[PDB]
Amino acid sequence: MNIFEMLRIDEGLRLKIYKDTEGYYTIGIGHLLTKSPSLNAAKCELDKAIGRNTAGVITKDEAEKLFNQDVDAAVRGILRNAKLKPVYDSLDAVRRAALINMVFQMGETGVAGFTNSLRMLQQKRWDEAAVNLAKSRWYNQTPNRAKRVITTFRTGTWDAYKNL
Ligand SMILES: *SCC1=CC(C)(C)N(O)C1(C)C
Repeated sequence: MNIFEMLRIDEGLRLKIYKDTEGYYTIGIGHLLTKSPSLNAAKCELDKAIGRNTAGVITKDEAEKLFNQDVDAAVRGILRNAKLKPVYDSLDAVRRAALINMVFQMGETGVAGFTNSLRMLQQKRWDEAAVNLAKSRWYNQTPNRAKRVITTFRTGTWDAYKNL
């Protein structure tokens, strides 16, 4: 397994616009289109992002293209972030995937704010890290997703995903 497969599990795949748990227009594999409440504005963001008049519908290949752009942006966001980079360097492969997952879902700045969790992760205090990670709006907004990611940070294995 790898970051792409991991995220594909967590985000799913939608070919039409839907709203995320924040009520924001999204499409494909967790691609946020805009925070605007206007569906029309969201449809235009989609056309802009895809490069054609989509009438609000994309193909699987288009979804995957947005996905590749998004994972790339998440990884670059971590590598250029003073708080995230050092931690990412210290992590093993599987745990690095969990970090990329968090950034993909809530952004570089939002994850960089998990100050205590990041400290515990850099110190390989996995049990403590897991507990600190749950002290967050994230743990409550998307519980099952946050649990899979947290459990991954604790075990350093793909077990939370392979079961599925
Ligand atoms: S849907 C029309 C539209 C609006 C804006 C975001 C300015 N565009 O890029 C297009 C041409 C998609």
